[PDB]
Amino acid sequence: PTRLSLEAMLAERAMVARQDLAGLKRKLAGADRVLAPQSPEQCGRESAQAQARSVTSELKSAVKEAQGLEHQTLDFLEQLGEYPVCGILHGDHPVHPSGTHNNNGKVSVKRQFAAGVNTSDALTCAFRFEDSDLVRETALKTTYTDGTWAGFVQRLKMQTTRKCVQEKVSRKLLKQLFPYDPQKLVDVSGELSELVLGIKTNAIASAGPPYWRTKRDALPDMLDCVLPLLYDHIVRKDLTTLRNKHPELFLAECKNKTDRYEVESLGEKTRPYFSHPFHLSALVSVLSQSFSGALKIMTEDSTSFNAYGFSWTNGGAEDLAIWARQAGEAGKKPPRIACYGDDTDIYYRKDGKLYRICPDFKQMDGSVDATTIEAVVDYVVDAHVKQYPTARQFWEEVGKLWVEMATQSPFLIDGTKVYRKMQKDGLMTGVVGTTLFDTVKSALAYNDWADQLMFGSLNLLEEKYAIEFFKNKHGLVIKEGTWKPALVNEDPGFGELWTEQKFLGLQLKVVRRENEKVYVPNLPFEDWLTMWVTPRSKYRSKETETMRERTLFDRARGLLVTGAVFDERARGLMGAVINSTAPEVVCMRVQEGGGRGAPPAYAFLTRDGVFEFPISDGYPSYDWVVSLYSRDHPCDMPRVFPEAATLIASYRKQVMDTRVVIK
Amino acid sequence: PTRLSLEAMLAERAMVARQDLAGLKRKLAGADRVLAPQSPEQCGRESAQAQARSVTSELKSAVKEAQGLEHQTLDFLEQLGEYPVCGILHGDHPVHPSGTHNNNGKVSVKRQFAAGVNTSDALTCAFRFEDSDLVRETALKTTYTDGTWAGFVQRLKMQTTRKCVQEKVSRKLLKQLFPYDPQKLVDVSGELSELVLGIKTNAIASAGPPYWRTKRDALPDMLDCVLPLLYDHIVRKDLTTLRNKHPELFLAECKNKTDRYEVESLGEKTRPYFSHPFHLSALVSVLSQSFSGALKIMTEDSTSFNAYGFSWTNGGAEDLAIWARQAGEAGKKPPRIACYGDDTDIYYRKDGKLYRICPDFKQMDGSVDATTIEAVVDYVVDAHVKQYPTARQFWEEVGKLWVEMATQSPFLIDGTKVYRKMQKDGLMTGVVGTTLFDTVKSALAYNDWADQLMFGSLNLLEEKYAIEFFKNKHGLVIKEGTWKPALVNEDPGFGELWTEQKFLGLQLKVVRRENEKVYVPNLPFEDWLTMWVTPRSKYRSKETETMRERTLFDRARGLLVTGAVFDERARGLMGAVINSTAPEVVCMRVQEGGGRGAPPAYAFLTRDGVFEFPISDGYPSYDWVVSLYSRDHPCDMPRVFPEAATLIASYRKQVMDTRVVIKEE
Ligand SMILES: Nc1ccn([C@@H]2O[C@H](COP(=O)(O)OP(=O)(O)O)[C@@H](O)[C@H]2O)c(=O)n1
Ligand SMILES: [Mg+2]
Repeated sequence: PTRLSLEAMLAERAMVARQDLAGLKRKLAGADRVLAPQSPEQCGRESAQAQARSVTSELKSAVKEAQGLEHQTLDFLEQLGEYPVCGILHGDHPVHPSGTHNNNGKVSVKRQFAAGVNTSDALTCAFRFEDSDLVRETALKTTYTDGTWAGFVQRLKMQTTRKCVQEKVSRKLLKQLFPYDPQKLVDVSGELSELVLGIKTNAIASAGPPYWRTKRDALPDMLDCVLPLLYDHIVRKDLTTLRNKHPELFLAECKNKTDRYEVESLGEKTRPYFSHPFHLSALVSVLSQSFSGALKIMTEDSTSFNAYGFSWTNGGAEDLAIWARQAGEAGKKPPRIACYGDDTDIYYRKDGKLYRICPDFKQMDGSVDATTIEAVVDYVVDAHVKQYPTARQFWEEVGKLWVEMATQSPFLIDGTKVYRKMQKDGLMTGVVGTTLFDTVKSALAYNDWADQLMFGSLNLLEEKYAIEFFKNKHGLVIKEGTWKPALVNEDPGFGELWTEQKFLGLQLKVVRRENEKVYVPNLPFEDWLTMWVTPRSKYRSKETETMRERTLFDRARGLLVTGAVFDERARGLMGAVINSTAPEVVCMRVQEGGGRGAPPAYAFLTRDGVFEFPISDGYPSYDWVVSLYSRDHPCDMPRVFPEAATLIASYRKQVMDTRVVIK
Repeated sequence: PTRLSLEAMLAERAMVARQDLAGLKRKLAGADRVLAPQSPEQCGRESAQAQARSVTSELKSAVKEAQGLEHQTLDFLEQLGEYPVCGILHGDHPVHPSGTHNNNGKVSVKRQFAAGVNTSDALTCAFRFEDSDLVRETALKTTYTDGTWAGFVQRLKMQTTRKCVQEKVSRKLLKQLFPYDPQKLVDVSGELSELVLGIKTNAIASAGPPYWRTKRDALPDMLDCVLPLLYDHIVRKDLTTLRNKHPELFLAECKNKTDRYEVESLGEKTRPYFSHPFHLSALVSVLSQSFSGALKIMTEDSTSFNAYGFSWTNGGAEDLAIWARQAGEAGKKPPRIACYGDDTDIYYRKDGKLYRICPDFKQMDGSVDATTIEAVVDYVVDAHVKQYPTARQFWEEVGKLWVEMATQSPFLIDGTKVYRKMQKDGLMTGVVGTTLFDTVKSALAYNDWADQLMFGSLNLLEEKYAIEFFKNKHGLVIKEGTWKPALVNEDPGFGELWTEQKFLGLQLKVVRRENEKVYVPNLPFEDWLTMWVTPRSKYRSKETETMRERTLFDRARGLLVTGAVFDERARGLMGAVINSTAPEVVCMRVQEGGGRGAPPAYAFLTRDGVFEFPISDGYPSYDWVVSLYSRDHPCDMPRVFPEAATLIASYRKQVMDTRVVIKEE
């Protein structure tokens, strides 16, 4: 009665069974389970939940108090009046949706500073399986929050009013500092629709004005309607008329960044960023994503100061060490300098011994000068038009929009008043290319620093003079106490640190794989703990209990992979979270990671940023994680339930031989 | 902000959009629509539904009257007492689920003779777009129904108690009449699990006793638990113990077939068929489906009597005519005879003129003798063991089970009494291999018929003598009036028939593509209309209006492809239905046909039975359908809404050139 094969029927059956949680629960009941090493229970279920709730309650009160503080005026910004709501229609609807972001015909926004913090689930697990005092102390220092009005304005003022230093910079110099492979550059002489369709972005991010919807929601309006209109005014050299008639098409929104913040500085520090119109960001992203994909990193070309694109897995961690060891004596041979946005790793030798410095810039975007920004854009544009000269003029026009977006877009903050940064200097954080602008500004300053070493100014190795130098000569503010050269353990033993310092937020450690040294990332337990108990997620009451339980599992898998497996205490905690995850939650069909489970939040595991788990019901063993970082002696990801496939299929193959003798 | 490309974002958006009927309806609002040829509306919505309800009401009352008829006794069967409910456990549960098919510990069933018929939607369309009197009369003749107790027992008695003639048949004769390709036989000397996982069946069919669930539900119980138990007793030559301990494992169920039945004979005719245990049918299916996949058909080998596997598309229809024309003068050269189950196409020449016969066998399964059945099994088993001798003993044992299933399975009918056919003769309809057993029995009889022509008995060309011959010499009953030779139009012009007769339920017709003849299937309007107004589905209250409207759309496509597009009137009716289908229903994401829309009901378009529409939102135009039947590659299926995709995506590409000179230097 041919309709489908039994093989196919069995598969269909199994795919449907992973969606029946009641059935999974039954079928996995006595299943053999592989248990992670885990910390012992420290208190009972109710106590863990009460301790977490007490902490959350205190943080909520701290946020509410800080949110109640008056903020300073916005008088440090230029004020431009009000913008009319865009009236452009795309078929049956306006591109600016009716009855939203509209105050009597004028574009409007409202800043959200909510009282709610992150959820208690992760913190409950922490109290359940770790030291009460340490958990409590750790959890009280940081919280995931909207921040505050006062802190928002304070930080906005700092990065829009700082006195900058114009860099001395040319194509020739940027070529030396940021070599790239021209063959990897996108053919921007291709047709524009196709180029823009190739850029990647966050589907649920704001599309900005005039759309006031997510990017995936606003994507047809942008592509089908606004983009060709923008294109027509570009090529007719008539952007002025478009700007004047439809100012919302060039308007940005200045927003408070919801983030992990130190509780004690909530009233002084909330980070601003800018959200630009989708058509502008997507157009410019054609150049910016093409360039970043073509950039060499330091470990590939030792003349390069670029670490933007560096990642830890597949030898990456060890690549850093090998590259760094080539650092020479200060004043004689080149140091090793790695820039990624506002993060830097500096190596030099004094009397033969390797030293490492990992300084912080204070609010770096405030120090990014207009000359650097224009030179970066010129560098990126010229790289493409050198390789693809027939599209030179179009992309040079795009370059001008890019500079504008990075330095001078008008923006809303709260209500209808439109603002503009008083000076071209200062980078408008969140503009496309933010990372590259930061990276370049950092490298230019540090390249000059290295030049001064060779000039014989060795006192620039010392915090006092280094800080003065970066301030007076580059307008950069290095945080006092963060210029602290440390002796490098150049060939660490098993379990030993490279140094105690962080780069890209992680320490470098050596661990054992058989008799091989494997270089891996690492953190102190307290830092894993802070991340764990402050998930970047607000309390969603639409979230089922199953979803919450599955989130804990995925986040634990994520932290382990990021290197929490290499700290006993974090390993034991993530292990307890995983072991306490129900069989049906482990094995259910999940949506994130394309059915493979939510990828780790940490962004620099792989260069393309996309880490994917092999299976949604695997757990990160030490052996498996180690193999992710080695250049390789790989292995599969171990399943939590080795027999899950057949318990779920209700079928275990028995060999039945048709060739038997019966007689 | 890297997460996914705008291109992938677009695509994801558009897959979402096709599931949002409100949005599809709005976006397709004033879209350009390509219309199929249609018959014009003949009455309003309300008028159509009213007349449809009128007919439906009359059918239900006719069905209820026929179902109230007392049925004759089942004394004609052997009675075997009652069977104990199977207690075999598969892990955490019994393979025979608790509280089902269990009367005080004995296996039980209840026959369903429900009063409801098919739904009225399609009939409403018929009334909306066609002649009132003709639609009413057509729709009253036939109804989709469970049948009756009275008709069911009457047809069961006929099928189980007929005097059969034992065929004279050897492997040599079957090799002649049923050649096959030995290299196309599955390697049955491979591991059994893999063999069984390769057979194909209907996921929602009953798995039979002891499962009492659908085959997809019962599948792990069958595969993981019962099958190896069966295997083990087979190889230990110990089936007797298994049978005696667990008799539900060999029990069948005798069922009434829900089908299209003639109203006036409802009380005398309801087809029985048998539902065997899943482990049994699956095991035997390894041989049976391997063999049917290896068989040659008539048009591949002119010695072959076999049409089992013939299909109409891709030149099939013309292959039949090409094969048929080779028929020679009766008594001097061989006829052309094609058998498919109980369906037969016969050609011979008389004074050089080609003639065609298309007779009907009455209740053929009652005439299939045990000798024929054992010869077919032996033939199929031998075919495999000659090619794969290392598994000879296992499969000969399966062959014994197969014969038992085909002739002697004990079975339930209604309640707990277990029955069995008294004589071995008579085929238990629905057993795996039913079609082949039927095909071989018929072929053996027509082969003998042909020889008698060659021996000089030319009076066997006439119904009176033919009917007598098939009765007396083969135990087969040819329906009076259906043996009527017809002059074949050997090379029909455009729009002309081959003859008016049917084979596999369809006529053969020639139509024009450009200026070439293409051979196609065809029916008169009335036969299409009968099929249209009697869908093979019950009234389910679970079904939404969207689902019902879509079904109409899909069934109209199905009939067009089957050949209704080649009859102007039926074409017009299907087109009217298709054109009156709402844009959102036409364009929505559909689950059937793997997303391309429910395939046609008709089972012999392709040899594998599977036909797949290219797209779910296209319609079957004359040009597209005619290309399915010619050997030329099928042209595109035309979209109902050529701009649906760009309209749904809300995006139409514009070329924007990056190489423009913006400023003269
Ligand atoms: N009705 C439900 C309930 C839970 N879930 C699962 O809940 C999980 C969400 O938790 P997660 O750890 O992966 O990620 P986030 O919720 O932290 O973003 C997904 O894997 C979903 O498959 C679901 O998909 N549908
Ligand atoms: Mg366009």
